[PDB]
Amino acid sequence: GAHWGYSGSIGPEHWGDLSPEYLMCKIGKNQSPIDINSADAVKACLAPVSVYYVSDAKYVVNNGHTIKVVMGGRGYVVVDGKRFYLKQFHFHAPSEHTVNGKHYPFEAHFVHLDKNGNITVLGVFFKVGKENPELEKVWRVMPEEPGQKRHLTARIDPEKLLPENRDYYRYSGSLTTPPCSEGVRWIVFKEPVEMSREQLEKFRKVMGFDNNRPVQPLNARKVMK
Amino acid sequence: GAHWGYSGSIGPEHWGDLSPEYLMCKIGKNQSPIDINSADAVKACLAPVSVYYVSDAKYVVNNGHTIKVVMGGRGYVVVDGKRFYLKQFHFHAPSEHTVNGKHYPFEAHFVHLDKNGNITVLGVFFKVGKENPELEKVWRVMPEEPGQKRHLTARIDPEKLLPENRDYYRYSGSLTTPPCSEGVRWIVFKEPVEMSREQLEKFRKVMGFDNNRPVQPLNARKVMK
Amino acid sequence: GAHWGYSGSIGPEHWGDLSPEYLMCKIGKNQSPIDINSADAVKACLAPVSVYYVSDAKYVVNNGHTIKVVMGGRGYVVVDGKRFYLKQFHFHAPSEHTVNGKHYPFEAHFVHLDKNGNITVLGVFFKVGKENPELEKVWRVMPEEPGQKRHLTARIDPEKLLPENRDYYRYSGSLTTPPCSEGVRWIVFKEPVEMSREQLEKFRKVMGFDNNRPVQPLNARKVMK
Amino acid sequence: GAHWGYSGSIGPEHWGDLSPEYLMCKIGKNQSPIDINSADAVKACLAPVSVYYVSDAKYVVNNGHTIKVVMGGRGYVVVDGKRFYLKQFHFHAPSEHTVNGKHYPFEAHFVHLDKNGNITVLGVFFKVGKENPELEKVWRVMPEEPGQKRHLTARIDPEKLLPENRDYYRYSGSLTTPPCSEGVRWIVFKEPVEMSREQLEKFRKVMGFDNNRPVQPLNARKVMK
Ligand SMILES: [Cl-]
Ligand SMILES: [Cl-]
Ligand SMILES: [Cl-]
Ligand SMILES: [Cl-]
Ligand SMILES: [Zn+2]
Ligand SMILES: [Zn+2]
Ligand SMILES: [Zn+2]
Ligand SMILES: [Zn+2]
Repeated sequence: GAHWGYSGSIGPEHWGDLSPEYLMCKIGKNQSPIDINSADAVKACLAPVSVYYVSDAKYVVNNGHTIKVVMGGRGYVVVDGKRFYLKQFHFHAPSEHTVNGKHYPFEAHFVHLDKNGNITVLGVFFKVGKENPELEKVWRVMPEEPGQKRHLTARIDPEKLLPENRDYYRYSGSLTTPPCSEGVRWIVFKEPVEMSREQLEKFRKVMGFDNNRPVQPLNARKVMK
Repeated sequence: GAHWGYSGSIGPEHWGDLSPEYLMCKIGKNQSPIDINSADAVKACLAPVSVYYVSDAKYVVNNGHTIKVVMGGRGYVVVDGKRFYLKQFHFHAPSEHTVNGKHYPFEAHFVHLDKNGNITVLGVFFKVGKENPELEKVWRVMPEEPGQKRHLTARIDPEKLLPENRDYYRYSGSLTTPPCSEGVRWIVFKEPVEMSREQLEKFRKVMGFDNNRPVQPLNARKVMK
Repeated sequence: GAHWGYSGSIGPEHWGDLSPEYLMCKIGKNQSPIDINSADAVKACLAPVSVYYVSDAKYVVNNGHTIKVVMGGRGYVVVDGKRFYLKQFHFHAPSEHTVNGKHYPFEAHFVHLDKNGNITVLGVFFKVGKENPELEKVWRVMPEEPGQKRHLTARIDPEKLLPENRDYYRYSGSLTTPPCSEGVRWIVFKEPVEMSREQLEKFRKVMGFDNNRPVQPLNARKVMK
Repeated sequence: GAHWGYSGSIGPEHWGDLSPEYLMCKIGKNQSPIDINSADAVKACLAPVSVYYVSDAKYVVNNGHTIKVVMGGRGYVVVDGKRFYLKQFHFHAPSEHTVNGKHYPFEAHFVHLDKNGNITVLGVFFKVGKENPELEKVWRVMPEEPGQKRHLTARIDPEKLLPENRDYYRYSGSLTTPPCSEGVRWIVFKEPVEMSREQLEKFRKVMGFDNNRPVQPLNARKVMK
């Protein structure tokens, strides 16, 4: 595609103009992320989302837009009675989703594809508190420059990054980075996980800028809770 | 825009190719109508949709695609705490939405726009049974040829066309005719209304072809029930 | 206990004074049956009630109060993660429970006890329609005298008496006959099943009288739907 | 009635035998308080409980069992479309209700009666934190002897003791003190409010003992959340 970023002429408000592939960024009515609030959410009988992850990390990469751990694709979650395989997880500071108009300092996205290429993203909010042992396995080898990949020595257990309480918000949205494709199932856990001040600072300094897309209009959607 | 229809080179499967304005018909992942079934629906605490219609019909038109009653825009429903004003209502045979993979013989759409142009459509299924007195007010002056408009003499009470039980399915979808714009709130009443064999036959003969868009993939969406 | 019936000083309105063990039947605040209506019901995320019945019927008995099929106690239903074993099932005409104040012609009750003696009743409504083959297995050998037991010449499959759709109403209730004991789990299925008019007529004649207790005050309860 | 307390032959475990009017306190199947946990709670479309209190406090009383503020009965809450009038409110340390088996340091009860004598209690949990100004209005004039009543020198606004978020748990329950009467509507608010450690300490010292009844068997009930 074409070069995109978070500020200036290539920032989020301009993404739809940068490449024909990115049209959804501007024409889409079901875009992500969103604000999750009292007026837009509705109590619903949402199925438990069961997690069956494995330790098949390949590497960690700094791609200039995030820090991402690329997985082998063997582990999966179950959504809508189907297996969605974990391909990668990556991070944003501050959070992309907001709750009652407020950001969390950090948000992790676990990106899954089913047999037919349909996408489900699990979102986990982080608050500052105790050091996160699982996050540290990745952080201790975080690539400091864009384009760098590092082989991970410790075994990665992505399940340990999820909250203990697995209650979630669900809505139909989009990828939050170009091409901002729609038909994406979002599963955003209600309970935040903790990370240390130091862990958050390390990520923010390595990135050097906020890498969150602004929240998008809910339009016709309800968020299920 | 450009000429579209329900068969041949201008049929629904081709709409997205007929005009630049119609791109959503083919790129959209949140399209209407849909099948409403057990696997795609979820029990939700949906707000009552209150109806405050008035008798401000202007005329009935056969536009070659449907029979439509154009309203003045004074009456409204309340959805998401906002007034959506009734602009027009019109009809499809067989139904556009299906339930458990099955059509109803007929479906009415009541099209509403809020202050900012956002669209809400209320859908009402009809089954064959007793003659519908309210429908007859329109049917007795139904324009038989495309492009014809008739002034309505009887006072139209669109509320009398809704089911007595106002429980509904809700989802985020699209217009079912070009340009198939998304961000449309759908409110599809669960209980069907009755019309006579004769009323259904009259509509179908005047139209001369089935004017339903095929059901579209649910993709990331849940239907709320 | 004591003695009881459906008319006069032994009818439902009097049961409560006929014994100190027939107490709850006046001091009780959680009695059955009830009217199930819009005002008293709340949409709730009710777990599916799974049914695992076996053909262990022992005998069919006319005990003067109903026509009853006594089971071996091996089949069971799962409610609140616990197994409740089918001890017996029996019949009422007209229905004991009402929906929106209206009776069904006929109601079947399936009575279950867990390991610790706790009771669950499943209720099934019947409407007049096509002859019920499973019911006919019992009808063709229906006993006619208070105290008379008869042997079943056919294999009884009680699950075949249940509706195909297993959605249900639930509340904390009572036995509908003295000692009108409380703490009964009630699972009343929404979809009625069909029996012949001839089938209904036979039960009503053999019974000779209406064997349904009038509906009881809901009090502090909600019905879950 | 009779006589009761929180230790020995007058403690909660014995109340049930101390009078024939203290009966339900052993034969009852619907008692309070209860543990509110994942297994016993079901997501449900609960109506908002609207609160319309007025400042009609008459006196604060130490009746040996609690510290109680008696109200004129003019303020009310709306439950099931009916008005339930605030007669009195009072306090427990530690909390009577538990959430997932864990006590809060403190619980407030607000006791309401409708026109026909039916009871609703609203429950509010307190955690240790910043000093509670509304609570302090009552504390600064707290009476210290069983039977002692004192006059309030400040205007009492009981609604200021409620959490800002009014989401709640609901069940069909009992009084938590003899005659432990059933058919009580329980509305227990989810969000706790803050009091000072000094505030908690005073109540605990003035009381001298734990005045919370142990949690009771859920039986056939579900808690709605
Ligand atoms: Cl779901
Ligand atoms: Cl809603
Ligand atoms: Cl349940
Ligand atoms: Cl409610
Ligand atoms: Zn992301
Ligand atoms: Zn239409
Ligand atoms: Zn029965
Ligand atoms: Zn209390």
